[PDB]
Amino acid sequence: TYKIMAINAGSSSLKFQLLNMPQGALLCQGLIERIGLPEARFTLKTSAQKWQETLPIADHHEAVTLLLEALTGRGILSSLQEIDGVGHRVAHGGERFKDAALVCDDTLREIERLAELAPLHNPVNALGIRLFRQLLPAVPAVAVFDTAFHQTLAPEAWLYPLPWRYYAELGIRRYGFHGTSHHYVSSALAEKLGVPLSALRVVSCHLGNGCSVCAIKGGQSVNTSMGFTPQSGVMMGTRSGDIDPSILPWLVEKEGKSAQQLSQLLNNESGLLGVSGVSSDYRDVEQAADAGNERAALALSLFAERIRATIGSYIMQMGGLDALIFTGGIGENSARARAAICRNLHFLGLALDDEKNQRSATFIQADNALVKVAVINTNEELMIARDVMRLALPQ
Amino acid sequence: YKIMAINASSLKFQLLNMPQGAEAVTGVGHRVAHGGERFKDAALVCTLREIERLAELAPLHNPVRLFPAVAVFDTAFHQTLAPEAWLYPLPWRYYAELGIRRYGFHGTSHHYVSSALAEKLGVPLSALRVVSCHLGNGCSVCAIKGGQSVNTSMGFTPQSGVMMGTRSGDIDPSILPWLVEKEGKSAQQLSQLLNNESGLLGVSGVSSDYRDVEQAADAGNERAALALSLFAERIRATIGSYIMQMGGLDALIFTGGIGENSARARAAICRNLHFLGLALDDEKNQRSATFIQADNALVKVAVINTNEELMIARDVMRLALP
Ligand SMILES: Nc1ncnc2c1ncn2[C@@H]1O[C@H](COP(=O)(O)OP(=O)(O)NP(=O)(O)O)[C@@H](O)[C@H]1O
Ligand SMILES: Nc1ncnc2c1ncn2[C@@H]1O[C@H](COP(=O)(O)OP(=O)(O)NP(=O)(O)O)[C@@H](O)[C@H]1O
Repeated sequence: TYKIMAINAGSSSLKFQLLNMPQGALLCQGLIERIGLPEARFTLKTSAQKWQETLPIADHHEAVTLLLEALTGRGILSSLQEIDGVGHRVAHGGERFKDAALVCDDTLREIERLAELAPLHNPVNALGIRLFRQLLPAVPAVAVFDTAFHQTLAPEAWLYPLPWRYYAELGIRRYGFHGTSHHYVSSALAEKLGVPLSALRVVSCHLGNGCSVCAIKGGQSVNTSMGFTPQSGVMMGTRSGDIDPSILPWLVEKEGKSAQQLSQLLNNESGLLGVSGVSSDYRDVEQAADAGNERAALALSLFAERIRATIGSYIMQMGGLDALIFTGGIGENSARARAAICRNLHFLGLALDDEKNQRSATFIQADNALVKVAVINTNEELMIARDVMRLALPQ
Repeated sequence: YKIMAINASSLKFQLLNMPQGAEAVTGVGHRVAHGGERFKDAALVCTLREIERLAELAPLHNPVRLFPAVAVFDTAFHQTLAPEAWLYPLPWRYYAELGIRRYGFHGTSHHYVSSALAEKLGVPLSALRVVSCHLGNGCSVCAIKGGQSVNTSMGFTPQSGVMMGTRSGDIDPSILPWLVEKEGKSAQQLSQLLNNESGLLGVSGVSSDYRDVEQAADAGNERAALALSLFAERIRATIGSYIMQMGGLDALIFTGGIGENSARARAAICRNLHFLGLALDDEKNQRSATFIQADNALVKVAVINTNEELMIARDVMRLALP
């Protein structure tokens, strides 16, 4: 048994999980938020207890110190030397990183190098790596990149139809994200079916606050809906996904919107929130819709249609479909969303069993369906801990 | 019996005897680029100053009286789209206050070729689930179910959807703010990027013309080869969306300068579609026969020459000489 810590550092936050491996049992989890701001709060939960404290937390350096002190001060660990490894979520690995990587000092520089491509995320992700190496010098660390799973896309899937130099010189191409999630659920599906992933054509829908769809054929990602950044693809909580690109120059001429305002339009005011006028939260929009808000109902319907259109593209590209996976906050819990997405797919041999779908059973396809339809809880931290075991503790 | 079809730094004309269909101009039917939301069909002209009110949305084409007449709108066929197909997931007010939504174009072409397909098969068009591919310098796909357009790939303007001669089609919208921030692009520079510099031209760096790109790829140019693959993938991804939406497919139509003539393009688009019952017959595809599916195929695949002028004439004949 090994004790592996999975870390996810944000602009103002620090999420962590401590796992018992290789079984994957959750020892503790928690969140430090509002770092460097007032209302800074530290929440820490075990299997059995919860602790919560509002207190000043200056920077991420102070956030990490409080985490480590609490692990022993709450009796979770007898000592910090019991930690066998740390995995860190990194937003963007560009083309450099095709897999999770052992953290030496010029994987950190490489991650810093890519900062240009994930400005709000990669710098702080690297800061986390730095702090833990400083405060946990003897513990090996692994970086797990949200883009790495998608590096098997072929050129005709990642090249945008712009002038060649926009890729050759500026790096503009599809990257895709949620890589760690799509990887985790597709491998989990294969173990539940008792067949290897290489035998199945799989479409994976990660539907949360951010949403993306991924086509997995022969064990490899061959397409995915997010692109150059996590804004694009299907409709999301506050992100519009794909729209007519010519709308943007129109809006600049018309409303004088800056680049920062265009990006805020696309990332923070669109999606469920922008269409419903109600909320970014699926449950809130659905509640409003059943009370007769027609914009809210339209929002939910458009949400399902955008996902259907993307699934349809990927089934075409693979030449058929053997399994469809739902995951994320919406995909795991909304029988209604899943039903709307899966309706009228007899041309694929795909239909749902209503009773199974209503209780979110693992498999929800109908008795005579040719396509397996799975509801799988995603567990990205578990997937990170397994990357730590694989690359830092190879025995 | 004597119908003229007008399309106006140009002025193209055509006069046909119906119904067999056999200043600068020193019944008639007039091509109009954008009909917005108020024209669901061709319209006897009288309409003219609401046409010009729509110049806001088609400034380069609509404004361009000199000449019974009927206006035919390239957007009109697509006004049967439901809101899930035309509403972008932007803040509501961008549709409700500024009219931003999908309109779609090539409506006359898609309408003409889909009706021609049904006539050749001897069934009502509403009996079929059809995907229509207008592939020329401009490119677009249209899904016709129950005899009505239910989706189409061009959006707010003819710039978007699939990859074309010089137009990019759809791309990650986040690229644009990034290009402004990192290269200071102006709103008009963005437009000519998306409209004039991309597509087959931009990727290949050889030509906007499919044939030119084709020749350069067979001589070993690798950007050219990649441009032709991407071109095909964009169309396939869109066809796949519309098959999903319609719940299946009865027929696939190819038209326009590329679709009517390029066996290569059609073969690459139809590759590995046995899960649909769609496969091509090499011999028929090679000579662009009217039907090119294999004889075991369940999906019909047709090559139909689009005839927008003759479709326009049938519209004035219907609404001006009933
Ligand atoms: N029982 C439920 N029924 C419907 N929607 C739910 C339910 N539980 C949660 N959600 C929605 O799921 C979404 C939350 O997704 P979640 O996967 O938890 O996002 P996240 O953890 O912030 N990161 P990400 O998944 O990448 O967006 C929100 O829209 C919630 O309203
Ligand atoms: N025999 C051919 N083989 C392949 N491509 C062809 C052939 N003949 C014409 N083309 C293509 O036809 C394209 C333009 O087709 P065409 O339908 O005439 O466009 P258009 O007349 O300008 N109007 P539009 O339909 O909007 O594109 C050119 O880019 C050529 O690549």
